[PDB]
Amino acid sequence: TVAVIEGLATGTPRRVVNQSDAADRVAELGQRERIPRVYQKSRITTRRMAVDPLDAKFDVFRREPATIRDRMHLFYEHAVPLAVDVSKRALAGLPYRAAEIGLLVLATSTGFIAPGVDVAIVKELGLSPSISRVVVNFMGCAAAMNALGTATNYVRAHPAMKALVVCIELCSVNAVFADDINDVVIHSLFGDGCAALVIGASQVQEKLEPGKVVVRSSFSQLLDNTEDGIVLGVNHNGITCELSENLPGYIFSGVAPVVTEMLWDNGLQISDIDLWAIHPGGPKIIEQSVRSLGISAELAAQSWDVLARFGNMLSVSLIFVLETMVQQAESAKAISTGVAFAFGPGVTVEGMLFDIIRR
Amino acid sequence: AQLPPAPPTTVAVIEGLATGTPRRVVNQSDAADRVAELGQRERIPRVYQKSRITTRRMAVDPLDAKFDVFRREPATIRDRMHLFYEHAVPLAVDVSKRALAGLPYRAAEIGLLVLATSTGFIAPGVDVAIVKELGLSPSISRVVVNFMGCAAAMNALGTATNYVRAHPAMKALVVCIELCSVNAVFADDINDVVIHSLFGDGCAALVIGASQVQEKLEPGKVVVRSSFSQLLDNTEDGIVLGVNHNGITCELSENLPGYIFSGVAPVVTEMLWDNGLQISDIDLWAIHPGGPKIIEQSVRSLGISAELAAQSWDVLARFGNMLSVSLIFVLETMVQQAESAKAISTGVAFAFGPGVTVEGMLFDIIRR
Ligand SMILES: CCCCCCCCCCCCCC(=O)O
Ligand SMILES: CCCCCCCCCCCCCC(=O)O
Repeated sequence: TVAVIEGLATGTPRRVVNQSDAADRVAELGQRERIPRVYQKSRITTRRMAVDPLDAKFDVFRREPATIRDRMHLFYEHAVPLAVDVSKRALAGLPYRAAEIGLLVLATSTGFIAPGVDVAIVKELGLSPSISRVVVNFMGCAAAMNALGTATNYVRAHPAMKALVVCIELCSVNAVFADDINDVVIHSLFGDGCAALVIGASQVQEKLEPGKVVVRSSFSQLLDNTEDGIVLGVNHNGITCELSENLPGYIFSGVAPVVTEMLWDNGLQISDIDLWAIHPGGPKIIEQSVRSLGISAELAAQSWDVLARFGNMLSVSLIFVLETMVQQAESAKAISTGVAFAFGPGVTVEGMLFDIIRR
Repeated sequence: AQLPPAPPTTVAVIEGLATGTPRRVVNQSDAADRVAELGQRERIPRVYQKSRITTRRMAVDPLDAKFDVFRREPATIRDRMHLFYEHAVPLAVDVSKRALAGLPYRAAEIGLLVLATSTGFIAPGVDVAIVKELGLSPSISRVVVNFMGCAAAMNALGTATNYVRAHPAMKALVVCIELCSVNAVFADDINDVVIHSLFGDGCAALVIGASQVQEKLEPGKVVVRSSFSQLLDNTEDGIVLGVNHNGITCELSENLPGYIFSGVAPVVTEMLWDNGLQISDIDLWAIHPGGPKIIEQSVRSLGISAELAAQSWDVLARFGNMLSVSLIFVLETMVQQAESAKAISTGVAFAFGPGVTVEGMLFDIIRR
């Protein structure tokens, strides 16, 4: 039996924020020379935001302390609509009736409330009240893989059932514009987004149709001594992320050994891979991932594009890249083989081997 | 023939189970008096003698001289999550070890670690520390389940269940850790006073594995026969969880017990029917001991003898409500002492999660 991504959709809040403008706007808020620098190296052109953190209204609110609760409600306010629309689209193409969707996995690291977006999706879409649900929080930029794994196991355990995977990330809702350098960095890289996957099980013999993605092998790797690499926390005025200057190096030395072993277990080499869905969390995250594998820089083309158009949307980013690859073939071969990976908190390398069926 | 692939035919079994809580024992009577000290504080004594709780454990002493200066300050949420991590790690590492202690499973055999909580939230969390502390494989699969409340042990267990049945050679480790004492605030409203009189601290872990139906399992093993979930119509306001500047909180509706009463019977009855059973066939009712009103209505809904809820009352009296952890404390008591002489006791366990979802399972405890 094989696990398949039979449906996929992505969405984003309508508001388009221009980095060139964001830079100017944020700078206005001494050593304001820095801001223009960090926004130039971001390699981001635009990112979507559910909320304009620099809006005259949110400005007063932003400067206030003890506002996480209000911010979590804001998260819910804007997340529900987006996740519903993106989930509806992920299913729009399949015939599956509500009774065939037995699991809903919701992943987020930017909002905490119960009942949450998962409950809203079940009611809004008309899914079974008896559908299984799991909410994956604080697994960061790599959550889509942890989520997909849960759906993969589910579907393999219940071959006649389908799973819905929804990743929602609304960073704009936690904007604070603090003084430190790390805060200035994430505020220049993070964006808003949503994506959903419809997973199913299929016989090996079944001839799948074009566009379908077979999840061949998933993998995880807690990297020794890198715990300070990616930190997530909850502050009185919002959720934060604290990236370590050592992260890109942790990435340079951690990606290659992991990927190489996993491929070898599948009789493949790095030079055999057609697609490299590298998590576009930032110029250096991509930069060092490519350097670790020693592959051509162009192989990360799809990853840079996503970063350029949406910035880092956390767990969502990886699925946008996958969509790009499902939409635009990189060769004329039937079936393209790719590898996807992103990085989680304890600094865990998370990924999968996958096949995109071209014809 | 594009039919669906054949389903795994193995059954998930809880092969290891451990329980644990911080060492500090808080006496409910003393708690009432000490909280009462914080016009007409008559409100405290009532909302305490009606709790049906004798003791509960706490990693932190909320009324301690130190914390009473920190307890009243705003914007302390970040420090409280660090407080959570500091106390959660030692306790979770210890309980996880106790659950694996008797099994011959080598580290490479444990392929999944599910961690559930609704009282923490931190970057590398408790899950990472467990793998490092117990020397689990760096490549183990991990899933963190937050804010699914009092019924999270079921969502977590279901995840381990699918994993194990999909990969029959591996085992899964489930860990529920709840540290309420870390979020103590002592606000004015009844809901807050009520929560602070009911919530306690605790930890529990399960070791899951796949088993072939003809295998003669040994006494104490628990077979997870069937699981179920049910979102109850128009009950969103029943169990509300949120994050405040001074800590995580839970807001319960006056209508909750009414949602429980009319929600339990229909779901439990439908699920048992799927397994050729009725409510009267069941030995053991592991009802989530969230509080007197929750146990109360669950039993009425089922139309069963109050004595069939002894295990649940016992846990509530000795530990208070430890959220996701409580259901597992309940299961351990049923394991340690048979309720009848029949070989193989059949039971149903269930708890309530936000949105108000009935979460539960049908199970078998092998006596001989
Ligand atoms: C789990 C980590 C959450 C990090 C949230 C960071 C929120 C601030 C950055 C995103 C919004 C930027 C808005 C702007 O600067 O124009
Ligand atoms: C996810 C729900 C979190 C609820 C946290 C409630 C914290 C206050 C109650 C627990 C501490 C009680 C301390 C006491 O009064 O003795």
